[PDB]
Amino acid sequence: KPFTLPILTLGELTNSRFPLPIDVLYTNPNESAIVQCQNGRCTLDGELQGTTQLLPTGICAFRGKVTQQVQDEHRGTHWNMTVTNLNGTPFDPTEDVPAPLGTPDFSGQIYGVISQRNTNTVPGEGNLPANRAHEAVIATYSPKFTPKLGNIQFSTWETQDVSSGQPTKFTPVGLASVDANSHFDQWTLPSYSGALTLNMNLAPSVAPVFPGECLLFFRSFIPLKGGYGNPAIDCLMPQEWVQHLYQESAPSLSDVALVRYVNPETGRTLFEAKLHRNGFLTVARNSAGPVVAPTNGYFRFDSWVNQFYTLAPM
Amino acid sequence: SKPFTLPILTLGELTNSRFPLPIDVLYTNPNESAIVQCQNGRCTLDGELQGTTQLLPTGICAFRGKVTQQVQDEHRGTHWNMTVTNLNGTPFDPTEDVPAPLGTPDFSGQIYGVISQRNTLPANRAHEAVIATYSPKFTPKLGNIQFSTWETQDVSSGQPTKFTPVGLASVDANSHFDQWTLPSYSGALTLNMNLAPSVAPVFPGECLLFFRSFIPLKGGYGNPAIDCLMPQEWVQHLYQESAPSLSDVALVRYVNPETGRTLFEAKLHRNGFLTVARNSAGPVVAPTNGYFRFDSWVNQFYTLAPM
Ligand SMILES: C[C@@H]1O[C@@H](O[C@@H]2[C@@H](O)[C@H](O)O[C@H](CO)[C@H]2O[C@@H]2O[C@H](CO)[C@H](O)[C@H](O)[C@H]2O)[C@@H](O)[C@H](O)[C@@H]1O
Repeated sequence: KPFTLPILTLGELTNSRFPLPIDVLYTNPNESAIVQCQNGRCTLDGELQGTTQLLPTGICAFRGKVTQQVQDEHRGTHWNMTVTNLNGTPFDPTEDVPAPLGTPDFSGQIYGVISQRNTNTVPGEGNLPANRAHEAVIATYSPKFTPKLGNIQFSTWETQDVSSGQPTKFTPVGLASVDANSHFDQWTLPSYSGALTLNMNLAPSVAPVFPGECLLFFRSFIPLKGGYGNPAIDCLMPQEWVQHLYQESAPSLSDVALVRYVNPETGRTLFEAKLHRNGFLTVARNSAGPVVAPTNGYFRFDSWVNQFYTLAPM
Repeated sequence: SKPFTLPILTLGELTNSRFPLPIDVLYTNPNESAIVQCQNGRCTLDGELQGTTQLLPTGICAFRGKVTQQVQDEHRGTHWNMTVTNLNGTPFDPTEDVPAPLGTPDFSGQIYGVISQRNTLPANRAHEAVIATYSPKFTPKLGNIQFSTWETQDVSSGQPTKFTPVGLASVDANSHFDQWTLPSYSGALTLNMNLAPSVAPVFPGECLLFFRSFIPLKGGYGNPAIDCLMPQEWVQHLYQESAPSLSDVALVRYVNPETGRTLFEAKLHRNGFLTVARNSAGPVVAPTNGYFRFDSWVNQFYTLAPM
């Protein structure tokens, strides 16, 4: 079964690490951090890895139930919630995953909305449940962020109107802050089971192996609740590629596919890249920053090569 | 002839094409009195997007643009006029043969979400916001809409602005939630244009089959839902494949892959919607692992096995 990529321009792609459109292709050869994100991880033959799942609505989302209001030193009102799998089934910590699928894979203050629809209905309102929603922040670096143990903590500006024991949804929107005390680092994994435990069942780190090559990312800019900043989230492959590879499950005929970024109008190749078996791209480039390319461009599979193939310089 | 296919995705692997929500259940309502003519999640079986349908899950009920100024309105809150562009940032051209910018909401109600701004390091702000799509100030086809905030002051004019949808503000009577009532995209007293066609069963005993999602509420009593004709992944798949339609009606089977058994069959119509032979309203209670598989091309006279 021939390997294929979908035919989608950057303007038709979304980020696999946060619910955002892809804005630009991006490189940063001098990156000092280990790149080991857990969302948007899929092998070329269709095996999802890390915390990766298929739903665009599931990325950095949580489902569960608030247990109670809790105490925390930080400003705001704090709440504990148990989390389930996104499909509502109980999360089994013995499963070979780092955390419930969809769990955020970076350190920071994730801003979004907590909403609730009560289980109990009220006769005075046509047997319909009561509802509420409020802005919320989940600090993934907090010792109380323990999704692999089945519960996390979120804060609200709202001081009162969050109900205990009721079905609860977190819809991610952006970051609360990227100032020094908000610990935003897109390549630092949360400690899924708490302070000082080792994460397990991780998708592997990724890196170029050929001299002169660097990782190529699909970059999205992420909204901020407040403060100064222009934060971005870089994924290895867009969510549509994860979805495509999963559907196709085409056998990988080598460890590296040669792909070309093409301008369909001219038919000309804008640059070429290596698409590695574990599900990431490298290019021959010696600079950091956006890849300035025609809007109509997209990657096309060329052939299976090997790790010694020399890419044409971007 | 390139064979027609559907993706292999359980309900738990599908998302709504009319609001950014997971699909919760399959659903029927044979006694529905409204004309079904939604504009998002519209795609022919040979891959032609229609109405306001676009490919991004992040674009559904989203807006991009710039606030012009604070304005006044009868509705509760503080109100803001915003010009809207295409979701890709290019200027929206009202002369294009679309009902409204792609992604524009296709139903009447108070849509709740978050407005965020990043100034042209830049300063930022975000606030809860509501867009009343039934309002005379909801004029996306004219290039501008109005949103309200609880926040009274800190919304900046002339700055890049994003609306991220989250749910509904209310489904009280005065919030005019009706998922089958289209907004007037050019405002009061104007006719919508370039619409995807209405859909309906034509065969006796048949009813539409929907992919249903429950939509969050900011407050109040209710259990509102949004029904789409096909999930967003089907729109994305059909667009990619562009397989020729060999008749007006495809026969599809909802299969349990474990047992291999067919749970029921349905008609998948050329314009991009499903019908089944069912005489009841409510969820289709089916195993979690089930999904639709293309069987064969049939015609309008094919008699579906009763569900
Ligand atoms: C059902 C209720 O909805 C929300 O409170 C609403 C609020 O959104 C609206 O603006 O004002 C009404 C009051 O007229 C609020 O509804 C009352 O909330 C009470 C509790 O605060 C109580 O439930 C009354 O029966 C409601 O009429 C939510 O904020 C609230 O938690 C609750 O789900």
